[PDB]
Amino acid sequence: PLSPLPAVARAELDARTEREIDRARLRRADNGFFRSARDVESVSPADGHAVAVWWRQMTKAFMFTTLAGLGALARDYARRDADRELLGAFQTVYQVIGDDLDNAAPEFSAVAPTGPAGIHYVWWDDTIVAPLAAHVTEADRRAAEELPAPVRELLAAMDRLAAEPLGSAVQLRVVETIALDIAVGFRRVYGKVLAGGEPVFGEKDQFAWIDAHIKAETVHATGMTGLVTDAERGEEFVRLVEEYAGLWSAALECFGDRLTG
Amino acid sequence: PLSPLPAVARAELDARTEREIDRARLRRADNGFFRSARDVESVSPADGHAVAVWWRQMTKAFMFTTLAGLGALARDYARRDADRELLGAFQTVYQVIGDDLDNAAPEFSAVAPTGPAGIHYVWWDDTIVAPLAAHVTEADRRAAEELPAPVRELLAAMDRLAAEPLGSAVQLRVVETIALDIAVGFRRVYGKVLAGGEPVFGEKDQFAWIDAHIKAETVHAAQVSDDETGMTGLVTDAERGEEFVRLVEEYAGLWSAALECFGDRLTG
Ligand SMILES: CC[C@H](C)[C@H](N)C(=O)O
Ligand SMILES: CC[C@H](C)[C@H](N)C(=O)O
Ligand SMILES: [Fe+2]
Ligand SMILES: [Fe+2]
Ligand SMILES: [Fe+2]
Ligand SMILES: [Fe+2]
Repeated sequence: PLSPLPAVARAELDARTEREIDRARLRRADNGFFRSARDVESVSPADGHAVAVWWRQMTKAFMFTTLAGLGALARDYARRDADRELLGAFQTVYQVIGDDLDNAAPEFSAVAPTGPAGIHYVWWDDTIVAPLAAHVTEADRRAAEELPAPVRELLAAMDRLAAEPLGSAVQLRVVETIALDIAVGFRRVYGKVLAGGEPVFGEKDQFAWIDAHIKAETVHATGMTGLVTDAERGEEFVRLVEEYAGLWSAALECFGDRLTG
Repeated sequence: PLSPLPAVARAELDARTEREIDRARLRRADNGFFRSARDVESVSPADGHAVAVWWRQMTKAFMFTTLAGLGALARDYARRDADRELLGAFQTVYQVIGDDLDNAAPEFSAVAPTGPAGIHYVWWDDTIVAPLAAHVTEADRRAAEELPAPVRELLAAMDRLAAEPLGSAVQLRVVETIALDIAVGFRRVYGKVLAGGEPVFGEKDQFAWIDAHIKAETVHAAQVSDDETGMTGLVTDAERGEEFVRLVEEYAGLWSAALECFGDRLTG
């Protein structure tokens, strides 16, 4: 009564989706955040702090709206009869959300704090934002929380995706493609923040959030297209990926702009 | 700018909740399903299959609508800033209902099938429904999926709670308290199903779903009434607390009628 598309139609949805991500210029060699993170010689505490505050809000919104999007899919499946292949892909989304919410993967539980302190936006706030905030004034702290326009547009697409039954599939499909390059970028950026000529992040353990993400993405991610049940949902999927990818690309370009200002 | 109630009003609200589950006659001694499961001497394959099909549908809806309610709470936390106490109670919801969906807890992970075969309504369907189904008629299998009225009222309340930010807290707070007694009743009832002299579930392996739940539901019941990270920890003002009690009283009642409907099918 409710099945994925045959594997041939799905494979072409995957090729259309990867071409969407190419066209959005989200690849390692294309996007201005990755290039700036390699290129800049140093990063000021104020610039690093501001990017860290933006990322905190973006990662918080990614986690909660992806879960909300799984909620929307669950409302449908409560009354329909999803077959096992659909149920397996639904499970994958649940477990991938669980990394950011509860450090389900052993790569994260080995290093993350326990309880709510380990939620990834909170863990980022405690170990990346806070030491940077020690080195910016109160004025700059308030200014950093006035999010730039491309960041607000991304957050708003995420709220729209929180209601879609395909929304958690779109978000995970784009973010898990770019997560590794984002985390490596962060490792390069925060390795270059100096205050008074000394590194703000001087101890290895201070990078634990970032090093854990780099390792989890190097190793790991029933794919996301396994949640598409017909042809016209497939069109909807590709259309939503193109939009969401574009907004991620523009948000990441704002990080690169802030590091080269 | 979003916090739980102080400890005293929270523990107060926990008392009214437990009194509503009392008044709804859901304790091991007050509900007719628990009585009848211990008291009946034998159960026919058709009656045991009917209850099994009903429970399949109820636990399917329970899982998916509690997940949907967690999504509705997540949508609100994406807009506001919840303090860490709220986020701890939120994690509990994700952890508890995540056992029905993927068997993370150790009691389930050792015995549950892997992948979608382990989703609890699927695992129930494969190991309880399907063996009973071999012993009833096609007409019996059709009739059993026409759910009784008290079961249909319960599902309709679940669908409403799927879109409430407190819905997952309501459903978990009630279902996780009575879950152990239901699993004990299932162990008694399906040990008593005879198909022409033969018991349909003779081997211990056949009770894997129920045995794991007898073990596991003791932890879950403690998880949802914990004073720091329990379900009332999701209530953020006094009026949300009243809406909570209102919704629990309703929800606990419909669970009673549906369960009493299980007992009647086993008796006369
Ligand atoms: C947007 C999510 C990224 C890739 C990472 N999972 C994090 O916790 O920030
Ligand atoms: C209603 C919940 C029960 C006790 C069990 N968790 C199940 O999967 O059916
Ligand atoms: Fe993460
Ligand atoms: Fe991730
Ligand atoms: Fe269960
Ligand atoms: Fe449970």
